[PDB]
Amino acid sequence: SHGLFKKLGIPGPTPLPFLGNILSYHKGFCMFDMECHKKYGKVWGFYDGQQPVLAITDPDMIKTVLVKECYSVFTNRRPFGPVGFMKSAISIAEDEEWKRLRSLLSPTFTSGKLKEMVPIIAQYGDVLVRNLRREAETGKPVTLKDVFGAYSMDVITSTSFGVNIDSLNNPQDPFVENTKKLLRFDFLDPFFLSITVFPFLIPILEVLNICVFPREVTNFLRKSVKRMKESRLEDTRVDFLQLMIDSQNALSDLELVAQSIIFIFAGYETTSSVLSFIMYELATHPDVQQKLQEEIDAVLPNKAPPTYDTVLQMEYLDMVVNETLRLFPIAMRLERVCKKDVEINGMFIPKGVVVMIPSYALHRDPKYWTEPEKFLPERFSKKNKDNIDPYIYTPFGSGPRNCIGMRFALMNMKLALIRVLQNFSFKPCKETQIPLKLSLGGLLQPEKPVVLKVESR
Ligand SMILES: CC(C)c1nc(CN(C)C(=O)N[C@@H](C(=O)N[C@@H](CC[C@H](Cc2ccccc2)NC(=O)OCc2cccnc2)Cc2ccccc2)C(C)C)cs1
Ligand code: HEM
Repeated sequence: SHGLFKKLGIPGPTPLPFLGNILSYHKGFCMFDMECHKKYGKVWGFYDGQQPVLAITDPDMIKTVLVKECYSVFTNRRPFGPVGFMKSAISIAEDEEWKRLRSLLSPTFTSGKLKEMVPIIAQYGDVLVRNLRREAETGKPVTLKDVFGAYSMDVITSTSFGVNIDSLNNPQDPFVENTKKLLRFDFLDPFFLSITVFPFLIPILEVLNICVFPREVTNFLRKSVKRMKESRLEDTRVDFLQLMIDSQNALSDLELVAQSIIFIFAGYETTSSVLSFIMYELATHPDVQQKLQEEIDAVLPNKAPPTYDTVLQMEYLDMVVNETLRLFPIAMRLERVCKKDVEINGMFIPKGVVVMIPSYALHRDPKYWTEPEKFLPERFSKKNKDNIDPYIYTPFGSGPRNCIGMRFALMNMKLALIRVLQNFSFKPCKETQIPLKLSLGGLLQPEKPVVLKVESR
């Protein structure tokens, strides 16, 4: 079992029994990957408990697994712990289950729908500005994540469901309260450490109704969507929620609820985390913040409201987003379960091996980015933009299994950026941690919440 990579002549760190190389994650897995690539070259192997994982860095080899051989050999991700009814969520579904969900849902995020989401989010822009404006009157430091989370919460419920929930006016509110508790994939937590290591356990927890998602959070989330469904049943916009009732003429009751959670989570978690990273970056590189404010002000003269089209006009904003995602790619790795023995670009890979693309590492590889640790948007300009491999920069993954809400995360993040910047400026203070330190566990977050001060323009 543990001799796989030795017998295939692939480098790697030497693994202990039972544990695999799991202990090397103590320094966080993004750093572990760094060390590895650096130590072992272009390809290397390790063991997550008894699980072989092959890291891969060749840009072609990557396009092969992500784009060409996806449907036939690398279709799935790693199965991960007790999930229960959430076993049908799109991000977790496999093979045949997945293809349908992927096409049943993909039509949620087309131009027409995206354009149609603008004016609803336009309402939640103001409430954000107006909210932050009060902190600019109180004049004491701000938890970006808090207030961006609220914004995030507001926009996902209202678009994917058509049901306003007024989160921003609620410093206290059950929706966010529960959605943040939904999954902390933390190794300090013996639980995740132990399932991840000893997976022979997972089927047992599945019979005992235990789940990685607290029974609590999921109870409140099932009931909410249970209800949001029957709200619509009362009235007489084809959206996420709609599209799925329309399928109820093959997507079942619980199936319908499970997509919502994924969406809700994605919508809430990702969006707010990234926006906090960017505002940190802007406020620690003031030149860029002014540059961005000028661009915005030039495209949206005298605080004029952002629209679908103006947003895509904003080239620097895009450079700013892209560079922050380079530095902080919130999925730190991409992964695909190899389901049949196969040979990709001069390499055999046996059935069952998890193939793994260390995004965080590839993003910081001093072999593809001059001064890779530094925040430099100009690397994303038209001028320098073509010199950038689409299989090295993978913040939304790639191929058929790539991020389904990319275009919606982006439009939405920018919408919020614009509206903030065209009213406020942001500055470091005494509790603002410099430079930033990622936390060690599953999620890519800062170990201390993002706090900045806000001046009113
Ligand atoms: C110790 C070793 C095995 C580990 N490696 C990792 C890193 N890793 C593979 C992860 O991505 N972590 C976890 C994870 O969040 N990914 C899985 C888990 C499904 C999880 C569903 C979920 C999550 C939280 C709460 C409720 C439901 N993912 C999910 O739906 O993601 C929403 C999302 C996130 C980012 C961008 N777009 C969408 C799927 C996924 C991963 C990356 C991007 C998109 C989907 C699981 C593997 C447990 C964690 S533990
Ligand atoms: C900036 C915010 C976001 C980042 C950085 C991001 C990143 C990703 C990445 C890298 C993947 C994996 C691609 C792959 O595995 O090849 C992913 C998967 C996915 N994302 Fe996004 N995402 C973001 C926002 C969203 C939003 C807003 C939604 C939905 C509303 C979303 C829904 C999904 C789903 C459902 C999957 C699994 C796709 C599948 O297996 O078919 N994520 N996310």
